[PDB]
Amino acid sequence: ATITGAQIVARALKQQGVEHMFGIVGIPVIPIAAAAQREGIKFYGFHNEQSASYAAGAVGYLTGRPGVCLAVSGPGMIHGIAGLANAWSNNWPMILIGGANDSYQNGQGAFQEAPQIESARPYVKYAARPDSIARLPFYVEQAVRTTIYGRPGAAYLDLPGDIISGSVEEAEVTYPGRCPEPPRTLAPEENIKAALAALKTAERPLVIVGKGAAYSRAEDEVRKFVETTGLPYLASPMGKGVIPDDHPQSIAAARSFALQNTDLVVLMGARMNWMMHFGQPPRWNEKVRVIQMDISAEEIGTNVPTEVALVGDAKAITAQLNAELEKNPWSYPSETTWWTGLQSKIAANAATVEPMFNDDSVPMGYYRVLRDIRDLIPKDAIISNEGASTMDIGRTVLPNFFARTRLDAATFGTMGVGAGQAIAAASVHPDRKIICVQGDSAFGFGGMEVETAARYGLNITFVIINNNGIGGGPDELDPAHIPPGAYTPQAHYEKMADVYGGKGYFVTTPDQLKPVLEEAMAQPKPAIVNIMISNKSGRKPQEFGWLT
Amino acid sequence: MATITGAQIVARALKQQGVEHMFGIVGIPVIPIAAAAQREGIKFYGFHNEQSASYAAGAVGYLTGRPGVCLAVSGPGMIHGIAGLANAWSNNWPMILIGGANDSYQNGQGAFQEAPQIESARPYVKYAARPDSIARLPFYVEQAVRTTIYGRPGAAYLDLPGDIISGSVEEAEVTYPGRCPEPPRTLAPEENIKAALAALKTAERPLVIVGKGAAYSRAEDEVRKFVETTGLPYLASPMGKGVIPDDHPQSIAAARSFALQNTDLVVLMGARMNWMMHFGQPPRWNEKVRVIQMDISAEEIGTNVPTEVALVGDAKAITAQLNAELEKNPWSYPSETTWWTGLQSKIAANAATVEPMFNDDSVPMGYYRVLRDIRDLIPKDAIISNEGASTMDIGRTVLPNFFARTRLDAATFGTMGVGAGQAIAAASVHPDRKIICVQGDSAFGFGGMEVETAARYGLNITFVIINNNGIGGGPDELDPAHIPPGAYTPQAHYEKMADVYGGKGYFVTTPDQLKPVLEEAMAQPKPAIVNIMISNKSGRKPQEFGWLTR
Amino acid sequence: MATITGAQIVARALKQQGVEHMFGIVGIPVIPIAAAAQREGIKFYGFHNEQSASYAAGAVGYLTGRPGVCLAVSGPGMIHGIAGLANAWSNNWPMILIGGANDSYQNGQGAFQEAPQIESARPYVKYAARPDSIARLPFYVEQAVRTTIYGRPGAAYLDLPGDIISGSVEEAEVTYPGRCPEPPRTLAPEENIKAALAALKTAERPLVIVGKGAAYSRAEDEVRKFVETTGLPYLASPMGKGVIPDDHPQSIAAARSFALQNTDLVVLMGARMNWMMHFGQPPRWNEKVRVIQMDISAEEIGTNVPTEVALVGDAKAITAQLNAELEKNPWSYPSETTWWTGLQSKIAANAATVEPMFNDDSVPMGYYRVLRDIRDLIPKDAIISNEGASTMDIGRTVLPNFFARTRLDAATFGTMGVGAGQAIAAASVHPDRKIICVQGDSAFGFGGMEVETAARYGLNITFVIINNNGIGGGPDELDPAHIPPGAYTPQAHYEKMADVYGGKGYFVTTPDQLKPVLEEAMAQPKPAIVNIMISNKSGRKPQEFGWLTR
Ligand SMILES: Nc1ncnc2c1ncn2[C@@H]1O[C@H](COP(=O)(O)OP(=O)(O)O)[C@@H](O)[C@H]1O
Ligand SMILES: Nc1ncnc2c1ncn2[C@@H]1O[C@H](COP(=O)(O)OP(=O)(O)O)[C@@H](O)[C@H]1O
Ligand SMILES: Nc1ncnc2c1ncn2[C@@H]1O[C@H](COP(=O)(O)OP(=O)(O)O)[C@@H](O)[C@H]1O
Ligand SMILES: Cc1ncc(C[n+]2csc(CCOP(=O)(O)OP(=O)(O)O)c2C)c(N)n1
Ligand SMILES: Cc1ncc(C[n+]2csc(CCOP(=O)(O)OP(=O)(O)O)c2C)c(N)n1
Ligand SMILES: Cc1ncc(C[n+]2csc(CCOP(=O)(O)OP(=O)(O)O)c2C)c(N)n1
Ligand SMILES: [Ca+2]
Ligand SMILES: [Ca+2]
Ligand SMILES: [Ca+2]
Repeated sequence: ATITGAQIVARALKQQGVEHMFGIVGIPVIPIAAAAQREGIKFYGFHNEQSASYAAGAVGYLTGRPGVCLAVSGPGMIHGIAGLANAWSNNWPMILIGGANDSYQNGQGAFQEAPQIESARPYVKYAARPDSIARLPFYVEQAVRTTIYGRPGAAYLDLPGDIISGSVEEAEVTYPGRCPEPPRTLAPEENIKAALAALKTAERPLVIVGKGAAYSRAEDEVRKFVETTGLPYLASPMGKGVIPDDHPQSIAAARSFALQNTDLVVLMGARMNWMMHFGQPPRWNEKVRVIQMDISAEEIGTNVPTEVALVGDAKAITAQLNAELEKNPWSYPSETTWWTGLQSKIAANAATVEPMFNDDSVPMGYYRVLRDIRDLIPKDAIISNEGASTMDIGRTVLPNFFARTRLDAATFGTMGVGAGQAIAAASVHPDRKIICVQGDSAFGFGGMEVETAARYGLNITFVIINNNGIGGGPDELDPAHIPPGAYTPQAHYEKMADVYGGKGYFVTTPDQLKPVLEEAMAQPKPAIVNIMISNKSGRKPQEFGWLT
Repeated sequence: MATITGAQIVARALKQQGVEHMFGIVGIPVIPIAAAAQREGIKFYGFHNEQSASYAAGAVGYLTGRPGVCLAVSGPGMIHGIAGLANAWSNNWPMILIGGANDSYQNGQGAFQEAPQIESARPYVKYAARPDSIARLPFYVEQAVRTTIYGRPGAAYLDLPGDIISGSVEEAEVTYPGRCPEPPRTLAPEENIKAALAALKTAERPLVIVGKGAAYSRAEDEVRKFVETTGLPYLASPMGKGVIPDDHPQSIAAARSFALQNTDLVVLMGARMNWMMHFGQPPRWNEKVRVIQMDISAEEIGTNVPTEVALVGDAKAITAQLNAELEKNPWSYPSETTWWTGLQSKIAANAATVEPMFNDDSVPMGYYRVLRDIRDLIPKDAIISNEGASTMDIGRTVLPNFFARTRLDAATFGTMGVGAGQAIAAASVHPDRKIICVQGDSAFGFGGMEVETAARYGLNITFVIINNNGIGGGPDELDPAHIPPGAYTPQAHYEKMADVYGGKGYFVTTPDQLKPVLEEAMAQPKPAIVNIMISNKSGRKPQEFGWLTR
Repeated sequence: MATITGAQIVARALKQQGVEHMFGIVGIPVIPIAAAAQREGIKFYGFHNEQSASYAAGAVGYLTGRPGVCLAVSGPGMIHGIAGLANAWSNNWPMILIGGANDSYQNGQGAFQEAPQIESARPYVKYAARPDSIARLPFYVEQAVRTTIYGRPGAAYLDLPGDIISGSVEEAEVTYPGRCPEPPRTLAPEENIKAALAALKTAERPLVIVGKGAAYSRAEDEVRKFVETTGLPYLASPMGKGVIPDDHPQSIAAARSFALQNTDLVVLMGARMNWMMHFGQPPRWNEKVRVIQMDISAEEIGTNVPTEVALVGDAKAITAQLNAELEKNPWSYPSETTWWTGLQSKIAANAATVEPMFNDDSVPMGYYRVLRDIRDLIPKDAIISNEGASTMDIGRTVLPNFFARTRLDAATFGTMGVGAGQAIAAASVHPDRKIICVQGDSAFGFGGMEVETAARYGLNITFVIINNNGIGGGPDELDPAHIPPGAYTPQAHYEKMADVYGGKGYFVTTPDQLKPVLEEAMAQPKPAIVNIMISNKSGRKPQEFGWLTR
């Protein structure tokens, strides 16, 4: 009895916990997608490997197991490099399976012959071309384990066409057991005590909850830590939901004031990178003290020195903090000038955005549109929010009540992930509603994938906030001097719903928002809501821009 | 106010980060770097080839837990140093290669020694960076140092253009980070600690393997207490020798092939299941062997063979967890089992086989007769640089180590060319110790010129060459039309190289010369070279399996 | 029928492709490759370090127009050989590095010397490939050879796993390509030939520069006929020396800085406007200089300075076009111009400055006094391996070359470590010639062990060391607490290294020793080593500009 290399890899992937595969078929990976379906792996055929590679990385973040992207040789694999880099930037587990020309045709100028290993090298923790068919399960298990052990990351498997279509005896093939979950590593006890001792000396302490705690499934231990200590906390863009965004101790409406004045910050799975302004002045105080919790030891002390390094798993380390807090109880006083200054800043920004929510001007503004979107999103729904102002204002206006329920451009600030991450969320959570909120430019990067979501019957609603271009476009286009960031004025993107027989809606006035969004979200097929806004609407004014 | 050059900034930053030694060769454009380093108190060693200097930097990283620094000129100087980057990459040792580069405003012009040096170092480094400006040089130095010692230790590369080295900025606009502290010693979950000890109590033929990862973690005291308390048989890796003294009664080194082939549960303390351990696979292991793996690299867990209990973290801290759990729940392996009896029987058989080889006075001499006098005259706390094939492999079993991190060999990469460089690195780290360099005649040739480097800097090194006329032996006379590829000049008098620097060189052929020559040579104020001729038929003890599993 | 191993296939394919020499060091897994190569008639040279062996392979490529082959073991052996790949990359010389690799079925296991060797060689090679199967080995060998010599010549790398080397296939399923013929000598458009000659007739101060690209193209006869017919002044690049005999009356080598600074039109015959020619930019050139560029690489045209007439193609064929067009439309530069007068005046001034330096009998001696006796005793057709800084730069101007491709120096990459390797390469290519190796004391240390390699293979090489106690000089006594970074042991007796292989070593300090020592040394049946001490204050002739433009 024989078995093909495609049937070996599909059986090895399924045994290693792979349940979702995204990509596009063709020479030579056609039998791999067929064998994947026979093993129970759900395969999603995309319209471009770029979006499919982004969807695989989102699965790794949502599940702790690598999403798999399948691509053909040459240009197909290169399109999927975008997913490798995005998973590399966010430390997400992901595997790109790229076909390759037959091994005995190397050097001949074979069909789509390309240096695919060296192309994937800068963004992968692991890259391998399996030497033989019988050893395929070795490479599948080693790639899966490398993506999820240590600091999570991406891997690339280079499959020549003759390894895929060739056959061996089943008795030759050894299959490793399913890769167990890695051990949740602890921090030394003297560091746990030093972290709590430093918190007792702080006058203006602050907790920052990043998506590292979300990936670590640490939402329970993190909330118990914040509530026991009574510390004010700031959630990162994709860290919101780990603690419900309606929590009384959130200081999200005073973000700039909190970062600028805190004297001790606890980074719970969050990097002091561009998203946190490198922890440097003027966005921070020059003498801010840092307690850093991260599984990557190399990340400790980046840009600003770390006083207490907590290297290890976020859930296990936070469990250490809560256990020591039970032995020596401590909590931050609820009546301090730090709290008074924080709440005073929260009330000032609350009154600033209050009239924006109730502004019925036409063309509409961001806050008026997102208010009706916010009030219709189910509490357990997954939010795919992409764009510039559409994503930034949606970050503050759209709350998350559970961890790992927001997917945005993330660390790499990538446009082109919206529809793919929405499809990834739908595959992981088939019992939930997926709300995709994109800017008009962000929608164009992968707009064809709305047919992909409809083809597989995914419960996704596509909302487009349109201001006629990248950060806005004019109402009329001078055909001689077209602004480089502008698109066709009032482009009817909702008409793309007619491609697959869905319902598209065009919205310009505030009275349409609530009935259109409610009706579109109840459609059996994915609906597209195209909402026009003024090219002059913007976020709440700030002392500092987000790009330091 | 006052200004400062990039070279002086780099030297000051390196000194703040704990760098005391710098090995390399000067030239355009890194001359002021070595000058400023000596001005700061950093001892610079001028080698004869950057290849040997880069190997020395990686050995300093293993011996100290702090990155050894190699300084190389642009182009071919940095490329010569990639060998050391790759060797530190293979052994997970901390080191920094500081390579000069052509002036940035001359890129694309065909500048002097213009080369893609970042991309050349990329496959073997955890961190490669060209500092963008002179003022941010301390940022890159601290980031490189921290990346080499945090997490799984490894190599890094700093690409310094000439204008960044020779240019100047005001001192007021330069910020120096604090000295990078040692990384936290990571613990394993207490459930895994109990699971590892509970698995040991189910094993009928358990085995402990002590690797050089436990040596790098400075975990010798915890590793010894663990093996003594449990009473378990233990095997030392080639550079794991010394963590527990090699004369320990629980060592089964003389029954290595038997222990690996019959153990049912092995505890890997800082050692990989790579080519050295035959991938943990049959026929060298049992196909159902259970593994307790202790490693700082989570990605290493489960390689080749599955791991039953994973102990991810620092060896010293995790071994302290095992010892603490043993004091709470005592247990020890019995001293009277059939496992001990089979191990002791195999030890006595291999001891009887090699016993007459130690006393064979035949000329040309054999490995065991020569290594016997080296073993018995070496200071008990000396540091051994052992390199070659049979010279290193037989020297591994014959020459014992009683302290951790006192043996330096070809290591995981099996590299020829590290012998003299690692001996120089050991001397620079331990100036109060005697360094013994035991190389085969071929391995000595890879970096033989560096004997003058050791003499120039007054290092307490004694060079011993075990010469069989080539790579694994060569004939006594050479056919000019049929010279074997691995042969050298018969009776090559390498000891005459001691006359280059005014040292003494010895030529040994008969056993009556061994003891008086080695005694006088080791007492010389200059590095002596003892060229000992051996038979080209001499080889190691016969084994059922070769060391290279394939 | 009969079977054949991959090693025997590689050796047979290399022999068919014209490979006669193979330099390197054997070991796992490339032992049968060197054995099969010797079985085929390929002469194998066992070096002491692959670094020097890889430099030797590139020198063979320059001397023959056919790729020199370097054989290296897996891991660190191949990484040592990257230095030669980079040197061939910098000089556009054909060479192949054949590096072994671990067994393919052991990838990912931590196999012996497992390393990303393709990616390590990538930045410096035109072609890197791991043969997919044993039967297709001749395909990869011919493709590698052809890629090294077709187009702009360069380096290539072949990654051979151990199982591909030791495995066997039937001979019937192996196809061997024909011997790769020499590439066609490409012509320039006849409109560009006329445009180049018409531009020459408008120049008031024209200059011809002969580079080693014209030497590689075997274009010496056409280049000499071109310069003689036109009567133009010509300057020879460092390794362009010998294309036209250096005693030619039209050479303006003694007025180099004046010629470059005042020429209004230059003809580049196989020479780049890189760091050697100071990028063709002021202050070393006039900002309005016109350029006629002759190069096989179209991408090189117009680098740094614009090219008025582009002559893309083979130097020999294009120079033959210029000579053919000159016979059809005769022209020559007049022998009586102010340009000639200024050049001749500058030559006589520099000759008068260095004339007493040649005759200075002061002790410690100077460069010019020592190089005078080397120049006057060298055989007129000898091949010179000159390496170092001042030793190489002054030796470039003092030691003349009368035949093309008879000087081998640090070349474009300015590499230290090529001296002995290139001397061995020259001897292997020209066994009927005397090879003279003139190195500084520092450059000798980079590959000093290879003197035994030259002696073991009976090569007619004489090693001369110009010793000033370090890199650019060192003190007479060393302060143990303040050793300069570029200093070595004072009065280091490197000549004692000749006693390693039974040769004769000489120590020279006074001028009365120069002539009798050099005469006796060059007549020795074994490679002699002449260690000549010079003053640490001796330097080259004073110049207005330094050689390093920055
Ligand atoms: N299981 C885990 N436990 C702890 N930290 C983790 C874990 N997984 C990833 N991390 C770390 O969390 C950090 C996330 O940083 P970042 O993505 O910048 O957060 P955010 O963007 O939400 O601020 C990464 O540095 C990563 O090393
Ligand atoms: N501080 C540390 N604590 C625990 N393990 C470590 C530490 N530093 C390195 N290691 C691990 O030790 C292992 C050493 O394995 P190896 O070099 O194969 O040892 P040997 O060659 O002696 O068998 C590496 O895999 C490395 O991840
Ligand atoms: N057969 C050939 N015909 C013409 N030009 C060639 C040939 N082979 C190589 N070249 C060119 O000659 C040039 C040599 O330049 P370079 O090495 O800088 O010479 P030098 O160092 O002597 O100035 C290279 O740019 C190369 O492209
Ligand atoms: C791959 C990629 N290409 C380009 C960009 C730059 N970029 C950031 S936001 C954006 C589009 C902004 O327009 P839109 O999404 O419609 O948002 P809004 O106008 O509401 O801000 C672009 C092109 C990017 N981040 N990623
Ligand atoms: C950089 C490098 N080049 C080549 C080799 C191959 N190699 C392994 S051992 C050895 C030399 C063996 O001879 P010697 O050191 O004299 O020891 P002996 O076995 O003869 O005692 C060589 C060249 C290597 N391991 N590393
Ligand atoms: C591979 C490499 N390492 C280092 C250098 C830097 N370098 C240039 S010349 C030189 C040695 C100069 O001394 P020596 O050869 O003795 O000549 P001298 O100038 O003293 O006559 C060195 C180390 C280099 N060019 N290449
Ligand atoms: Ca927009
Ligand atoms: Ca030997
Ligand atoms: Ca010198």
